[PDB]
Amino acid sequence: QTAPEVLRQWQALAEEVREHQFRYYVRDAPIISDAEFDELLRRLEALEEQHPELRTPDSPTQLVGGAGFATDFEPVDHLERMLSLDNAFTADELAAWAGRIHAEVGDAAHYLCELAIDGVALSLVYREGRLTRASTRGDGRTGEDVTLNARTIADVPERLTPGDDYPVPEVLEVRGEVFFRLDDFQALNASLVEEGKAPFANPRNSAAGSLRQKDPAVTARRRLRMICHGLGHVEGFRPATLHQAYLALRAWGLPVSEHTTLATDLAGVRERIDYWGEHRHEVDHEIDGVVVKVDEVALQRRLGSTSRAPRWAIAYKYPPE
Ligand SMILES: NC(=O)c1ccc[n+]([C@@H]2O[C@H](COP(=O)(O)O)[C@@H](O)[C@H]2O)c1
Repeated sequence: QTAPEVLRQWQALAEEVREHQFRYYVRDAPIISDAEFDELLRRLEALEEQHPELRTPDSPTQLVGGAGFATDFEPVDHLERMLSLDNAFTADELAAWAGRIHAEVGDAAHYLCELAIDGVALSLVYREGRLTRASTRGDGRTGEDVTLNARTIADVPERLTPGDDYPVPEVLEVRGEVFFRLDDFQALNASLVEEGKAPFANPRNSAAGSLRQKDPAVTARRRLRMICHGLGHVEGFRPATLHQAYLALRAWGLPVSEHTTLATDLAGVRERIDYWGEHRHEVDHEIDGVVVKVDEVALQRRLGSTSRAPRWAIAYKYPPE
């Protein structure tokens, strides 16, 4: 029937051609010359001539030549429970979250502080260094499939950057947040009203809408941003602490925020919360809060996580004006 090498060659070539189709048509940004693409396409068709078994309706060469890229928001499973975080709006609410941690975890706590972005939660699963799937939060177990749209974001790399320091992991799930910069938010709104479309009330809604598009070409045009702030199921990584895990993401080419600091005790946490209270509007995107998490992975595990929220993290949300 088909030889092992026959199938290997075909899948390899189909995948390469399929991907270039995505960049040229969907993202409108090809990474190879058109002439080269023509070479690849011919070879694919040649192979399909050679072997008619492989010719299928889903093949790049036959029945999806023009365009077969759509997003149907199919439910997809998250590798790890991705739960929403508990919120803390007062210093007093802080306090319980502060002491309780010290009761269970003890004195070797070391809380990580990160700015809280107000956009849409996005989960990426980056198997063998390739982006296999992007999905929304949903109910925490399963979410909608917006992989195609996630591939168009400038900030989201398709492939991980290999290096000796941080070897590319096997199966890697990295959570993050998609958002718009204030300037771009206004810009997109202007473009929208220019073409008769209704503008968005805020950047959160604007980003959510721009991501949730049935046709990913639409999302490719908008300047969505991304910042990775969490790790889901990871294989072959074993990052000791959360902050150390961030170096890994950095080495792999993933977007990370530059306003993350480590606070040894509650007092350090309070400073950051206070500081970002006066300076949070200086940032180019919407920051509604400060996120505090126990940095040590091993310690985190002990504290565990409740039915719908982690016990090792809490988000301080600044009061609305
Ligand atoms: N630069 C790329 O990655 C890439 C990918 C797919 C198609 N293409 C070009 O798209 C064009 C579509 O028009 P034709 O149907 O006349 O080929 C082709 O000429 C092909 O070279 C370019």
